Amino acid sequence: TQELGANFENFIGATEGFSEIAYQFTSHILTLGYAVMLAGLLYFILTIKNVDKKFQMSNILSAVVMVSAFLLLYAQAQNWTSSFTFNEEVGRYFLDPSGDLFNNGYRYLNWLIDVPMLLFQILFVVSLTTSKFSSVRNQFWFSGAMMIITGYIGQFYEVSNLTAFLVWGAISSAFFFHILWVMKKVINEGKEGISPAGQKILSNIWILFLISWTLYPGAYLMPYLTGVDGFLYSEDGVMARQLVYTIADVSAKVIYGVLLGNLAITLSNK
Ligand SMILES: *C/C=C(C)/C=C/C=C(C)/C=C/C1=C(C)CCCC1(C)C
Ligand code: NA
Repeated sequence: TQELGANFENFIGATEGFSEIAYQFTSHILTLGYAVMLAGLLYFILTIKNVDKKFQMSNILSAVVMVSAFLLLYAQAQNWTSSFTFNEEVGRYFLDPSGDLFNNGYRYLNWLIDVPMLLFQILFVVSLTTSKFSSVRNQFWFSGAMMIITGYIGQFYEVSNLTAFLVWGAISSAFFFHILWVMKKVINEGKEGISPAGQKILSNIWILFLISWTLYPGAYLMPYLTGVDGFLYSEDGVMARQLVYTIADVSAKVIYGVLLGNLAITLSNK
């Protein structure tokens, strides 16, 4: 009974350990993660004036998302490098008992904060038609919260009880699907009576949103996408997971933000 190695990162780090390659790669990707968020922060601050007053709440929410993301992805970065330490004897990086162990808490918290704000911010750029601001807002915020919370629970049982890991994953996925359903409704109403240039950008937003957000359940499941014998159940699934999460974060926060800025600007022409 391995006791030291909560989550799969730890488990691997206690038993098999991490190649130089895996350790350093994961380090660097996480660093890139928070690097980009800091660049994002400056971008959204610096360009706030490029959109009409009435859209600026979207730029604001982007900046604030960037602040949270910088701070917590930085935390996550340092958490990674501190949780694992080199052993000359075996020539790999192993879970360090004198460190704090790898904690998903940082990222998941980032999600809890950022998800409501990301979902909200589009509603300051598009107009609804038949739907009510408050209804969409409440739907987003609730489902957003539930999705992240259920997932956070699930994540605990990842080593100890896969069956629960997945059932919580599934529950979370149900909330995810509702968010997709609502966001699609929003984008369609947002398209009504704007210029075709604006409808084009909204189309791209939908696709970015759909893809980027779907990366998350991917990275969650990543280590088990090959069986318990198979190839991803390894420091490789760890590498993959942290790569996909990072890609997702950048796309769903920074790029999403950029596109909305671009949408606002076209609405700022007709
Ligand atoms: C900026 C961060 C964002 C937009 C995070 C989004 C996170 C999710 C959409 C997570 C979704 C999950 C599932 C749908 C199933 C597995 C558990 C989660 C939380 C990873
Ligand atoms: Na170390």
